[PDB]
Amino acid sequence: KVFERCELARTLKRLGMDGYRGISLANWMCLAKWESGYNTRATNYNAGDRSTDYGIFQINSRYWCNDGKTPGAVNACHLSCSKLLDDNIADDVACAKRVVRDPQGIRAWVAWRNRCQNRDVRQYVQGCGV
Ligand SMILES: [Ca+2]
Repeated sequence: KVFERCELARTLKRLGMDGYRGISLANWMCLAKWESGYNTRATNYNAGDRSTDYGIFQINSRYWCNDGKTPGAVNACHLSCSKLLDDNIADDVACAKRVVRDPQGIRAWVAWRNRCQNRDVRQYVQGCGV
């Protein structure tokens, strides 16, 4: 599904993401916007290591979720990648929460560092009553 901005905002808030490990909700929204356009079905294949990024957050199959076809795969979220391609984002959220539990935090995603870090992100949540 392609979420609308405020709808995504409220669902993430509901799911406990506002301020998780000090990351505000606007930061998570900015990340989803650049990573998938808010589309739960986004995918990206990385030929270099043969991994694939999945869902709204573009979670990678070599370290996070298991897709049965990525060598070296470590499955830190203990979750099949195919669960990140559906319309319910609660597992995506649980897995993204685990990712930021590592030392890099949200800097794990290069898109966030390039398009979000240090910038004004209030546009992502303006008008959502979040
Ligand atoms: Ca899901």
